[PDB]
Parts: sequence; structure tokens; C-alpha cells
Amino acid sequence: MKSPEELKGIFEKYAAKEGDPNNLSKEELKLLLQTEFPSLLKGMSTLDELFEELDKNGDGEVSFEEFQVLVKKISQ
Amino acid sequence: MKSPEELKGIFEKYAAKEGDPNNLSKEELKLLLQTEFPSLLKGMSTLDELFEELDKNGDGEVSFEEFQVLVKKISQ
Ligand SMILES: [Ca+2]
Ligand SMILES: [Ca+2]
Ligand SMILES: [Ca+2]
Ligand SMILES: [Ca+2]
Repeated sequence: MKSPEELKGIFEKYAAKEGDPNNLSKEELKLLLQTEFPSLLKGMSTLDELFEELDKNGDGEVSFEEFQVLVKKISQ
Repeated sequence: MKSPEELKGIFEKYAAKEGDPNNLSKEELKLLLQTEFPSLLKGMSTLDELFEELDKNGDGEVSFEEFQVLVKKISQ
């Protein structure tokens, strides 16, 4: 549905709301998605997004180096 | 409290189960988390992990260049 040029507009609109007007805080990302793409977060799974966050080179595997980003999250 | 040596042993135990024995697939990561850190996925939100995936330099702001990762996933 949306084009990449539209998405540039969208990024600029919501990034200007608070703080640095050229960058998106977590609160502005939440408002962007709730307003423009409200079904994006209910289709996503947390496990799938953690895996994408860890797998930086996109080979479908988490190496021991890449696992170090998960180790930072563990409470202890 | 888990030491660093213990976390290395956990990584190696679950990485060896399937396929490449030195790297973790998503199915092995699922088993590792359900067994060793069961509340971790329960406590995470999809939005929080999507933000962390996009915020590559960890300054808590997503720049337009960081945002492009999401643009390529949802737009043509
Ligand atoms: Ca902003
Ligand atoms: Ca990888
Ligand atoms: Ca493996
Ligand atoms: Ca950033």
C-alpha cells in the first residue's frame, strides 16, 4: 500500500514531535506505528523480532558473538 | 547468579543440538530460552525489541538511516 517516499514523509512527521526533531524516540515510534500501521505489531512475534535483533548478518544463525547482545539483557 | 563460563556452556549446549553445531538456530534459541530463562520472553514487548533492532548505535534514537531497515520490510 504505502510507498517508500510516503514513508520518508511519515518518518519526518513523527520524528519532529518531541526531542530531537530529526530522530525518532521510542515514544514517537510507538505513535507512528499506532497511527499509520496499526496491524504491524499484532502480526509480529517477540521471538521472531528478538531473533532478528540478534542475527545482525542475517544468515539465520546466532553466533557466540551475536549471543553477547542477549547476555546483556539477562537480569542476574 | 550466572557466571560468564556458565553462559558459554549454555550457548554451546543448545547450539550443538541441530545443524551447525557451533551456531544457534531460531529453534535452538527457543529451547534455550524456555529452559534456562523462561520469563525473559514473557517480559519482553515486541515494540521494545523492534526499537532495539533499529537502534543500531544504542543512543535510544532511531535515525532515518536506521529506519530504512523497517522501510524495506513493509514497502515496495
Ligand atoms: Ca524526535
Ligand atoms: Ca548471524
Ligand atoms: Ca546449531
Ligand atoms: Ca540510533
